[PDB]
Amino acid sequence: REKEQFRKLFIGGLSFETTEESLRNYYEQWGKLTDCVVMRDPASKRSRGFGFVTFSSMAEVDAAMAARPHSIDGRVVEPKRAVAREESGKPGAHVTVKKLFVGGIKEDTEEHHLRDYFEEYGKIDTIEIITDRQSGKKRGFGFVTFDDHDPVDKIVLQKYHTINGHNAEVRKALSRQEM
Amino acid sequence: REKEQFRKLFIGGLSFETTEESLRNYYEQWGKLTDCVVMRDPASKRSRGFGFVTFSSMAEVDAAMAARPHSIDGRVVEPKRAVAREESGKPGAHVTVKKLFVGGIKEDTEEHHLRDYFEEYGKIDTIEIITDRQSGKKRGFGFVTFDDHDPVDKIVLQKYHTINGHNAEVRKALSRQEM
DNA sequence: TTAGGGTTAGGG
DNA sequence: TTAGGGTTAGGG
Repeated sequence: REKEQFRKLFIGGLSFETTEESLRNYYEQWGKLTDCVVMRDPASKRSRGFGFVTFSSMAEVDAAMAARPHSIDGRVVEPKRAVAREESGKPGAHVTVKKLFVGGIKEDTEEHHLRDYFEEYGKIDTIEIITDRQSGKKRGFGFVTFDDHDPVDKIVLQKYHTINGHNAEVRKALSRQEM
Repeated sequence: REKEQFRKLFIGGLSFETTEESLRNYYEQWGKLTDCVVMRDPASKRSRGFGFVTFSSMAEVDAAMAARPHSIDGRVVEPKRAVAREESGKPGAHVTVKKLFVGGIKEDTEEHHLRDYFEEYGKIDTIEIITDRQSGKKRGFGFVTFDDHDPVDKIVLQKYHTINGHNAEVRKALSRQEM
């Protein structure tokens, strides 16, 4: 079994009335939780408006995310795969995006190669293989845009992927302003 | 005089036809350049669509920025105070925003203290001193929003500022998702 | 060398 | 202790 970090969801935008009890009761519909916490101001004990749930298996996490949208105590919340504390301070660590950078694919990787690899993770809206506008050559990287952020979030938990005969690398796609 | 880094403008969105010669001819309207470069791909020599100019003094940089918008070889460009290479990899290093975070101002700093200190850098739109919503207590930081990004860019070239008798710290303002 | 995009972070 | 905002990044 994977360690808890890979079975854990960040639950954003909680109603300030939601409690560990009501958060647990909601996410238990997809399986047993090994942890559940609503984060609170230590001084006032007021809710900070988010928390975490940790399922007993990866399959349970996926089932919960497959059943979005989630409404708890009368507010629609935003569950996300938990980004590890060690990523704090990295550009884009907590940005939610639908686009993935793929590097290391050299000059023989075409759009369909990326599609064949990534389509099992989720619905793909577009793929871009970057080329040099003057030489025409492939530049050895591309982007995959999904219809939802969750495939990106899951994919980037594994940095290195074997694609089209290459040791490729994935990164969450960041705009110029974010990089 | 100041080091070149503080006399330097990043010029974003260049026409791909702009050359060092045409970039220089444009910016020399405001003073003599000690440096001018159009950045290119090392393999193909295609323009990357940006460059730098460095003026002989800080006053000349200010004069150029006071004369925006700038159009060069038929394209409107975006000049920006240059962000040092050493900032690469920090969240928000290259963000362009009108809003400034001000920390370290404790519980006795009011809007007018920030207005009095910052108004010399440019036109101020709004000032917010942040308080705890329930208690009303000042939380020791605030935000200054200007009508343009350039005052922010200039201000954050100096991290530490004395404000209302405090050692304060300034940061470009980021959304929570970017931190 | 593996950060685009007509979206804009560094050569010498 | 110095990251807001009904704006959502961690305590045990």
